[PDB]
Amino acid sequence: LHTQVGRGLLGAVVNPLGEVTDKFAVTDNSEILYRPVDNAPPLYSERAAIEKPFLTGIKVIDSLLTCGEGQRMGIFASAGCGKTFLMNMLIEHSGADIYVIGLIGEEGREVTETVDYLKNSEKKSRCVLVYATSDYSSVDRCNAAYIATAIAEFFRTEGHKVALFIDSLTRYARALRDVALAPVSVFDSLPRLLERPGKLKAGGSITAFYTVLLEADPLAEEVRSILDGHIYLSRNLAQKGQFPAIDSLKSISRVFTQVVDEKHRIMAAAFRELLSEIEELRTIIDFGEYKPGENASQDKIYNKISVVESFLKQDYRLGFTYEQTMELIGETIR
Repeated sequence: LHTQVGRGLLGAVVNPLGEVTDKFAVTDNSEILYRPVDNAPPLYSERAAIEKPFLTGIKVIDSLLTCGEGQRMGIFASAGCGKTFLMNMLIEHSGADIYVIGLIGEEGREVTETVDYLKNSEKKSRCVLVYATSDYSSVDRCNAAYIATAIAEFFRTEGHKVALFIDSLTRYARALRDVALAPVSVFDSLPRLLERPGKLKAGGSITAFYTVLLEADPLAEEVRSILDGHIYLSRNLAQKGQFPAIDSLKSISRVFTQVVDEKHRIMAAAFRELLSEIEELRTIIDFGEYKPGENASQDKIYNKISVVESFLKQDYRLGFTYEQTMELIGETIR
């Protein structure tokens, strides 16, 4: 009900009891304070309107699904669509002040995969990991989300630009449903948990990414109406070699037009229509109706398939600045 916070947790691996059990980085600071894991969300008068972009360094996101500082973004995918690998990119290529990762419960060794990555990450001294594994009880798996959120909330109060990762909301809901078997329902602690991120007028911001495991869950329909948008990673795009396997046409950022300017909006609108006509031509090709020289309009969209796919794909080890992204999407568009 109370947990450790502070800069002394940077580089530490904390378990569902709030105790540091491992370290992926050692830092000068030893600041350790104590705050409750349950605290009230900011009143509407304390939240600032989302108006500044949270750049991720990922071309498809920053151009067509631009995030904002304080936004809550869902990541919907069926295992395995590289949802952990996209989060690694989001940590590695963004420019947040502090990253807080909460792994809700797994078998066990996947947690070590993340601590092994963090041990070799360039963001090691700006990261805190909270975990809960399948051995831990359903109450402990729930507390992992609140500890990760409370740790992120302290850094926001200090004025930091914080990025929070909860993986996953799916398995949090599993444990949360298990707790319900044991005015207030257990079930409705889910929306209160996701209401805490945001940019505060008197402090920093918490940009939160929640993962949802798919195989069209009822929970997916519940959470997608709560968040400020969602990123959909298509099974099919993954098997055809497109990484990140993000389907831009079924993903949205509801703060998109508040966080990008007008020439960006125009280029994104022109690119979305190009993508839609590309997908519409694919089905014509599979139907065996496409013949070169038949339709000059179809021929032009066909000759842009390669330039569009090259813009969409991205090496997981490479990040792009916003200027580079808008420069590349313009060459794809004209």
